[PDB]
Amino acid sequence: NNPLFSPYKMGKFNLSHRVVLAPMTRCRALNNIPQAALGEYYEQRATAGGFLITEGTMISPTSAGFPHVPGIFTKEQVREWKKIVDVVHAKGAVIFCQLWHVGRASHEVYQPAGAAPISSTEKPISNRWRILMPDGTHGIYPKPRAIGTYEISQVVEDYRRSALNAIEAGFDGIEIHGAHGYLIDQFLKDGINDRTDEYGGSLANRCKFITQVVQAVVSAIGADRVGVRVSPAIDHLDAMDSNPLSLGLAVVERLNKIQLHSGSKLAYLHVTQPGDGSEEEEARLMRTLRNAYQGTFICSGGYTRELGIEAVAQGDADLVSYGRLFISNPDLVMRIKLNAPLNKYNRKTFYTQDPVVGYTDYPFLQ
Ligand SMILES: Cc1cc2nc3c(=O)[nH]c(=O)nc-3n(C[C@H](O)[C@H](O)[C@H](O)COP(=O)(O)O)c2cc1C
Repeated sequence: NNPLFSPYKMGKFNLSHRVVLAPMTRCRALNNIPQAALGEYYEQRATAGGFLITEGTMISPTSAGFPHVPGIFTKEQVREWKKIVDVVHAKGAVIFCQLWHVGRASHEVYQPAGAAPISSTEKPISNRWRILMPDGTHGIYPKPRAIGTYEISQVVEDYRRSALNAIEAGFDGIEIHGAHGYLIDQFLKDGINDRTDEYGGSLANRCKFITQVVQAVVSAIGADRVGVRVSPAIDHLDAMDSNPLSLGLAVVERLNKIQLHSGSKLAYLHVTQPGDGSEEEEARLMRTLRNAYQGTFICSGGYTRELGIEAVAQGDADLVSYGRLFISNPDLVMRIKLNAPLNKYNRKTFYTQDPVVGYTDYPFLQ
């Protein structure tokens, strides 16, 4: 009866249901190397024909702003990801790697040689926000270095090489992290991008970086293995746009044009929202971006079982991603299918390093 359990064709991938694991940073990938613990964690959540998105994954030595997040820029990282991808595929699941650059949302402790983080801008995140340090304290975001356009093209190549590494590890595809005030969003949002060259100012200029990143990974691995995540109206790390709907529609137009020029559709567009009870206004934004995009749409942010069912039933979205409920409900798909009670999550262990505690020790349904 439940449309969340109707099958869906995501490009080449035949999904058996519409419940998606949203990407979440958990900081168990010690020294940026995927660990056996990650394999247990993703395997617990994998289902036959279900779609998983990994935690954000570094594309370069300078792309991190969290401790013990995995990378996919070295061959050592590729070898260890392969072991995780294999156990997920042994469950019949489809898995994409999220490619993540934090831009100015970093700190000397996270950068090679303690160098400054990079951004569209030379302005620091304001002291309204604090960065989680490796010792569990909260530190001050430093002044970033505004990069020139050659360096922009080098970052684009980091995305491209990371996408090829993800394919080498056996991932089904990659997702571009263009959300939450990180590097791509620092170019998109006119509340951050103060550039006066061809990457700042107009909507077209502000959309150049995400267009070039998506085009590069499309050319390398094929559009149907590329998803794109954005958040036009999440206020995180001083990310704000004067006209969020207009910015979101401008991004969607770029994606439609990339598809037209390459003769193929992307895997999906993934839009995430605050989702913390603004409900009607947020729902209208989500539906407006979905209606403008020629392809598969994943909605994200505060969805419940009931709101996910409604989203698919009403044609508002094709797939529904869940984040926090998947932390504490490894069998979330099954609980949603059965309408079984959901278990709470322990916020304290979202970002700790233990390979079991708060990570793989949340039980299945009895
Ligand atoms: C601990 C935690 C880590 C997260 N890490 C990421 C991440 O690496 N990349 C990303 O795009 N979103 C990340 N998110 C955001 C989630 O993917 C999701 O969009 C958000 O939690 C809202 O969905 P929900 O209400 O279902 O939890 C994270 C969220 C949490 C709580």
